[PDB]
Amino acid sequence: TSAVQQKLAALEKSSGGRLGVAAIDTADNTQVLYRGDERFPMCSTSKVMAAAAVLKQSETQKQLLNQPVEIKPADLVNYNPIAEKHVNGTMTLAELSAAALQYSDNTAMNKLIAQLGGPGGVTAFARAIGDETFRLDRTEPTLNTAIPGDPRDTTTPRAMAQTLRQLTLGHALGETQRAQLVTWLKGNTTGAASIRAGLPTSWTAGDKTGSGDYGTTNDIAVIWPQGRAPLVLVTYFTQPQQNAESRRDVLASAARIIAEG
Ligand SMILES: [K+]
Ligand SMILES: [K+]
Ligand SMILES: [K+]
Repeated sequence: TSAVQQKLAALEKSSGGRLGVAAIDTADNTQVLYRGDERFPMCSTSKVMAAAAVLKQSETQKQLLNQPVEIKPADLVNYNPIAEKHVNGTMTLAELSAAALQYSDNTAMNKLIAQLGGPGGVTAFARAIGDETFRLDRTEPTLNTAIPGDPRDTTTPRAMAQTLRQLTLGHALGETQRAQLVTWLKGNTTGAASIRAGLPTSWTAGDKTGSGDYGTTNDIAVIWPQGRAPLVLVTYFTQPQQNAESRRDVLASAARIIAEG
């Protein structure tokens, strides 16, 4: 066990839950893993794969992001901070991608899934970029059940870290699309208490959070330190009690341990 792994194991022990971490240092492609091959519920971190899949489509469909999409009453689910502002109006796929990514809007996610022809369309994009691990099975809000041992709507930290790297730094997308995704992640509003809270303040980051039942608390990020090659960090966390509170502090502390090690 490495010194970082010992600190992560100690953090996990202190927490009562199950922690998964994958970090990639793009300098020497060094990676640090903790439970890196275990499945975790993705919850809203799956919105990155759905938005990226739509971005991939827009590479050949040049007008796709400006395409208006109707928001109807029946579309509303459990958490719709942006979509509920536009009921009986429209939102563009760009606006829906932004809402999904920067506000974790679940109605917006469902519109991306529908654009892609169902959850199978999101999973197919994962496979098309070499991710054999990601699986999206359900729409919002049922994808957040986060039931212990259920493989539905899960991935591993190792897989999501590699995917996130390919999407935001490594040309799985076109350049206009990659920059748009980087811009979206940087502008996230839901991440201040998660990975970002554990990083040196001179570092810049983009991220996508997730949360669900079993106190599931997740964050995935791409990170730019100054005069150092960028990093990719995934932190997944879930707990034994179905009704457990969120533990964003665990993700912040994991990021601190990675940043230092
Ligand atoms: K978010
Ligand atoms: K959400
Ligand atoms: K909460």
